Amino acid sequence: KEYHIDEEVGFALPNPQENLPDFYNDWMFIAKHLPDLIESGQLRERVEKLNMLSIDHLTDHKSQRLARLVLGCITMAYVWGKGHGDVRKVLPRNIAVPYCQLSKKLELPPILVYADCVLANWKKKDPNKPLTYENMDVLFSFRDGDCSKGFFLVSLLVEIAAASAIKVIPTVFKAMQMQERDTLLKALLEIASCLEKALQVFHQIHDHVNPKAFFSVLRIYLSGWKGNPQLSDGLVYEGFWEDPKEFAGGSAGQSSVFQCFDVLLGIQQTAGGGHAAQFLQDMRRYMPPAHRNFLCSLESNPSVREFVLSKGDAGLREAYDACVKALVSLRSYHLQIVTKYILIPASQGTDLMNFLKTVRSTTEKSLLKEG
Amino acid sequence: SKEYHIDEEVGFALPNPQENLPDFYNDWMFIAKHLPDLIESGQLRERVEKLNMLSIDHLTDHKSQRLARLVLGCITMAYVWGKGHGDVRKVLPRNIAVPYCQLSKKLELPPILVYADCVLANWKKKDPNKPLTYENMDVLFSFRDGDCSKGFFLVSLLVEIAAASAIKVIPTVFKAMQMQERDTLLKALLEIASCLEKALQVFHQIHDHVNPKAFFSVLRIYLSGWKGNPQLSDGLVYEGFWEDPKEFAGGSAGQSSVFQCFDVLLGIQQTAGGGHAAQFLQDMRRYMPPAHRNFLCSLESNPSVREFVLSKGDAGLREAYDACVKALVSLRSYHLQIVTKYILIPASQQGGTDLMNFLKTVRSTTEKSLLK
Ligand code: HEM
Ligand code: HEM
Ligand SMILES: Nc1ccc(Cl)cc1-c1cn[nH]n1
Ligand SMILES: Nc1ccc(Cl)cc1-c1cn[nH]n1
Ligand SMILES: Nc1ccc(Cl)cc1-c1cn[nH]n1
Ligand SMILES: Nc1ccc(Cl)cc1-c1cn[nH]n1
Repeated sequence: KEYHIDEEVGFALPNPQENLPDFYNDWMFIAKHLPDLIESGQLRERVEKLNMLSIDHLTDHKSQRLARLVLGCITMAYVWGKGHGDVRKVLPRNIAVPYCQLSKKLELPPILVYADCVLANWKKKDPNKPLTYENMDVLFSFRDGDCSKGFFLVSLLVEIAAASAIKVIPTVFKAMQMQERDTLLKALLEIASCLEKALQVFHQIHDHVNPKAFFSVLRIYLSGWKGNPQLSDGLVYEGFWEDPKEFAGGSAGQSSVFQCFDVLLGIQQTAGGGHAAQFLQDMRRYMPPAHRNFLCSLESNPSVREFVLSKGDAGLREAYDACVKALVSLRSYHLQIVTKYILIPASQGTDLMNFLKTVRSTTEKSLLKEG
Repeated sequence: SKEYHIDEEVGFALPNPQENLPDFYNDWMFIAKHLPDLIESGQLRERVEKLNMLSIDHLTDHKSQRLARLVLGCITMAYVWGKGHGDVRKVLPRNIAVPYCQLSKKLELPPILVYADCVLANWKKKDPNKPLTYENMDVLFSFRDGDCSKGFFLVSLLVEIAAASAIKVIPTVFKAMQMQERDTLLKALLEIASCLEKALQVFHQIHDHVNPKAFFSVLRIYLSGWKGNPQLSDGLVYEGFWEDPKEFAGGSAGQSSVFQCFDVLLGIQQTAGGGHAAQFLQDMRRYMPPAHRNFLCSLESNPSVREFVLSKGDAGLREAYDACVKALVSLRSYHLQIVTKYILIPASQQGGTDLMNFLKTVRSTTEKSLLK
């Protein structure tokens, strides 16, 4: 179904647009040269000299997504500046207005989001070679040596690997309805295979992302203004709203591949009123609309977990457990990554580690056997 | 409409709910059916505390699990709030806390009284051979004598039913857009506007059967929850189920999918943005039966009726669309007048000006969707 889920790249926007119309060259210059303009203290001056351009000449969807990315990166650069506390609390009206206009048109909040800086922020080097890190580049970066190419592209390659399991999801629910046991068993093993491949793709992050680079540079420009003391009241989108609005910074929780497998397998991540559930439910507000619809429509289907629990079928239970264990392997490896890239650099705060352990614990206790 | 538990006659209301539980649950039912006297005489909390822990497994069909949730939910409200004078109980006894919490998880609902409980599953006909009018209806449970719970619960129900007759027209709208049937779509939109206009007239009856001071001082107290409530800043302890207390919001008509589905269908992005109103309405979807929030999800997964109408240069289609938007504005404007009379004026005779601004942002979002 057309939930904007390509069968090759999944939730990624397939072959994103690299260039806006010439009408938007003033946007594209500031975005193309964010590291240079920030380095010379010229960025904020160039943003404030902008005319208010109409979003009307952004016709197709892909050009609209590129413009959201361009404006999202400029906004983060304008707000955070050089990244050392010199912050602006008011977004100039000539960029705040078209940004908020395009954001509402695409049902996304006016802040840089995972679907912007990952799913719409890549290109093939050679269009006839496959989707490998060596054949890929990002379209925009914040500062030189911020390892944004490593962080964005590795996340994208993990997402693409997991995406090949999504084309199998309708086979699951059809087989449950048709009571096709062998079909369902094959589908589950195939999903666990793709999730286990995504873990191997995840290993690449040590080669392309440096802990100091991420923690002190890249993490700053991805921060938001919701519960942030630096902007305690939010950001004023001058010309579009009178009062400052709070919005959360980017997070892979805004990726719908990384929530749908919990939904598919009956792992109740968003159930209840806890903080982990509320966070994962909130980050859904930051996904493209087609991605929100894919999640809640999965929750409308009969439970895969209930079906397998009722069949007395060891093969079926082992295949279901294979998928759940792959999620556990992913989130356990993820806690290793967070230790290396946030915990040990902040030693030279742990609500974070409690949240990640809560989400993993919920996944592990969904296992049918083990223990 | 799919198996989203849509009755075509009463909509999202539960068709003729069950009145009596298995005799295995007479201890629950005697308490719930006698809350007015048990509370006023001061027997209630003691009787709740001396209850035996009953099991849930003897509640088979959906209609009975729902009747039990309504039973335990009212008992919970009565125990927590007592005589409604500020004496609050912050621990729910395990013998009632854990059957409630179990049955709540089985129904994918939070363990607190909800709109689907005290409205959609809290009614009966007097004469089964007569229509669904107020005179021929009654509720199954109340809190206190003179709390006006019959008028409040039933008028809300009759409005939902009047609006729900438009739901059977929703499939016609999306098929008309897909088949490119301009005349069918225009007829369907006008029909939807008709049901919302009729629902506003049903709304008028609220003044006949609900009294301001009785609602503000009595009924509103028992419907209150424990989420951001200073009287239970940390929530309620469901003894023997969760070690820690849990916060859960009070009952609200925003917990009915009928009252949010027309914003969805028309493209009023009420849950969009980060404001208080958008966050409240999205959170209240977790307090809906799963079939109801599946239905809302299904509507959101359809092509935009608003984008379709805007792209056709058809003044007839735009005016039919605007008629549906106007009816929602009318309902919410009349609703603001109700809140003034039933909350604001009584409260000034014992701040909550954020309350009117909250409702006004929702009405304003509706007005801003008019095409011309
Ligand atoms: C330098 C590397 C990374 C760091 C420092 C990091 C940091 C974090 C943190 C702190 C959280 C907790 C929620 C929050 O506060 O935002 C989180 C959650 C999450 N992260 Fe990352 N992350 C990294 C890499 C990745 C990658 C590459 C992916 C996927 C390709 C990923 C997937 C997720 C997901 C899905 C969540 C939501 C929790 C869950 O579903 O388990 N992380 N991450
Ligand atoms: C004495 C009568 C009433 C009072 C005092 C009242 C009060 C309120 C209040 C205070 C809110 C704000 C949300 C909250 O704080 O919970 C609200 C919202 C709402 N009310 Fe009621 N209400 C009354 C009757 C009704 C009835 C009969 C309906 C039947 C449909 C209704 C439908 C709604 C809806 C749908 C909302 C959500 C906001 C929106 O969608 O615009 N109200 N009401
Ligand atoms: N991989 C990511 C890519 C982009 C953005 Cl904005 C966030 C993340 C992320 C991963 N884990 N937490 N956030
Ligand atoms: N929750 C996830 C679901 C799917 C995939 Cl492929 C990865 C993750 C993940 C990665 N890091 N933390 N969680
Ligand atoms: N009509 C209602 C019926 C029942 C309950 Cl629990 C709440 C409401 C309501 C009205 N306005 N906001 N909520
Ligand atoms: N949002 C609504 C949607 C449908 C109907 Cl029938 C009524 C309302 C309503 C009533 N009062 N406030 N909102």
